[PDB]
Amino acid sequence: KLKLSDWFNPFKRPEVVTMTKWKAPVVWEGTYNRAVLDNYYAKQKITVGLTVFAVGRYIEHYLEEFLTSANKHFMVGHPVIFYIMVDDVSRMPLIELGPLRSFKVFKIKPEKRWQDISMMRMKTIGEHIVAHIQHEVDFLFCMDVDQVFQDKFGVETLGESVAQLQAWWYKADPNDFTYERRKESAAYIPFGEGDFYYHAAIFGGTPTQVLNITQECFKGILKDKKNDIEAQWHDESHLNKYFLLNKPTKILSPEYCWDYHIGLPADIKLVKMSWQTKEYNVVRNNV
Ligand SMILES: O=c1ccn([C@@H]2O[C@H](COP(=O)(O)OP(=O)(O)O)[C@@H](O)[C@H]2O)c(=O)[nH]1
Ligand SMILES: OC[C@H]1O[C@@H](O[C@H]2[C@H](O)[C@@H](O)[C@H](O)O[C@@H]2CO)[C@H](O)[C@@H](O)[C@H]1O
Ligand SMILES: [Mn+2]
Repeated sequence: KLKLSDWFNPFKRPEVVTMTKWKAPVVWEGTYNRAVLDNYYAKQKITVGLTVFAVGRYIEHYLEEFLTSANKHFMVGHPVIFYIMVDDVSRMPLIELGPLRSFKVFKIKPEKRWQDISMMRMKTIGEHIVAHIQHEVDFLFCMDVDQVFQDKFGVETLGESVAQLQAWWYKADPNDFTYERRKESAAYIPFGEGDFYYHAAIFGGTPTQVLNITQECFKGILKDKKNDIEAQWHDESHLNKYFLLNKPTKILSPEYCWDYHIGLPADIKLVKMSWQTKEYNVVRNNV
């Protein structure tokens, strides 16, 4: 009972892509009416869930910062449930959560190669969606732990299936995108194809859609393994292959996952989430 024109105005940001050829909106600062959305949603008594993994030193290095900022900026004004996946619960920080925030922690198995830790998330999120998340929330977001919220990340980002535009390529042409280019991988995307380059650090939608996103990405990750090949950018490559075949119903602008190392060009008006500086030497133990 909600139409796009009710809360989305592409004309507010005329200098940037605000609509896809499949009529899906790309939410940029200034184009959305959060107040109209907060009311509409408050009446449906929606609950928004957020999953975040932290295995190894990713725990001590980023979990607290992520959770403290999520608590303060994520879906404010609505019930939110944080789903924390760690390999060692003893090192999990218990920050104080505010109104309408609550959480739960699960201990998971730590995979050997950081590449599998990142890729296994797909299998695990799905298991939890079927087991419980599908019964506790209306929309779900799955994010990387190595980032922090800088401002309101609200209901204007909700949708069937939501994708995030990676900050370094939102202006590049598809043939410049770092898609997997080997036809031997399930993630393969031929030159001449592609809409955008999606970032794996943020994606979401209804539990059902996210269940399908992850199941499909994991089938793809498993297949490559049987074929002795590994996607160039792992799950992101698979995710991009997936969002190609199944266009997202909503796309978030780089303002929702920005990397300050790029600086801050005219297009990024109000950063809502920023990348943590990479510390691979400390947080990773391989390759
Ligand atoms: O040893 C590891 C490798 C990855 N991750 C998780 O997987 C996500 C994606 O990985 P990473 O941050 O290494 O990806 P990048 O954005 O740097 O490609 C991270 O945010 C973490 O939540 C983790 O917990 N432990
Ligand atoms: O290629 C996808 C890959 O990008 C990494 O970020 C790169 C960026 O692509 C590159 O153009 C720039 O020069 O350096 C960045 C590294 O700081 C992401 O970190 C990775 O997660 C993928 O999204
Ligand atoms: Mn990351």
